[PDB]
Amino acid sequence: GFTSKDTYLSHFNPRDYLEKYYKFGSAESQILKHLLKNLFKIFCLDGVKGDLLIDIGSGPTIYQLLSACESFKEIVVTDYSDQNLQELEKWLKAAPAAFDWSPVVTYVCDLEGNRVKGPEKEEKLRQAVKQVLKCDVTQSQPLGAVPLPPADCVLSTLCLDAACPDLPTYCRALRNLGSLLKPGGFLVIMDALKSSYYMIGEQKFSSLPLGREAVEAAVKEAGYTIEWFEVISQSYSSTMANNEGLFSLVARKL
Ligand SMILES: Nc1ncnc2c1ncn2[C@@H]1O[C@H](CSCC[C@H](N)C(=O)O)[C@@H](O)[C@H]1O
Ligand SMILES: COc1ccnc(C)c1C
Repeated sequence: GFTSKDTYLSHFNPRDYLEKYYKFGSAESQILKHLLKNLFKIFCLDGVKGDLLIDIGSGPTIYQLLSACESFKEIVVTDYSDQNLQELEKWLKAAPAAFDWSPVVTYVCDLEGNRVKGPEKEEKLRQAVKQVLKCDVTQSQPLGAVPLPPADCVLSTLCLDAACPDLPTYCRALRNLGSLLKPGGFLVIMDALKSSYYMIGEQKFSSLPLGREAVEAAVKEAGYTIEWFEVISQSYSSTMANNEGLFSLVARKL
């Protein structure tokens, strides 16, 4: 009764996803602002830094990397959908058909103290991303045959509830992400709470409807220790998703 993974290869329209959720002209923009403030706190204020960050289930978005590129020498972006990776690559290569992230980039520049302007921030992110890879969080080796050094941080925004059909798969996906992380490395997860679907126009996608207690229990079961955990009450618009807020957490792998 859950969206098959192959649906993401064919029916997840990357440009329509960006238009619906990330235009930043709403509930969607309020959630985006909150995610950006937390990402800034984690990568710029807290000590989350290193040589390598792997972003899991990036989709076609780059908002979740704008503060991270200040703290990591390399960022690897990954997703199950090759269409999503191609949309990412249009932005990375600064193609005229790429999505316009400038209002979001400006917002992050403002949060960070106006030390830099938009073009410098975007160039820093483009220089940080060297690999754009296929991933499947449900597999013991999420990156398949591709080898990577153990990462200093694994980040995943709005991916795991969409990717995992049940709670045992969710806990296994957290272990599988841990196989990419060095001992003591950081796990940063942000996702919807209690959502059983989300929409991209008329296309429905399933989501696993977890509450905060089940998320925390799955992270401890998967072998991490949690440093902080935040719940926000703001939910998406009713035409988009049936969540009851969102969570953000930072944990370390044992
Ligand atoms: N098994 C799986 N492994 C990895 N990614 C998966 C997956 N199943 C779905 N996904 C990806 O999960 C993403 C959900 S949308 C989230 C996109 C982006 N990180 C954001 O913050 O908006 C999609 O890009 C989809 O392709
Ligand atoms: C589970 O809900 C989601 C999953 C992925 N992306 C978005 C934008 C939503 C609302």
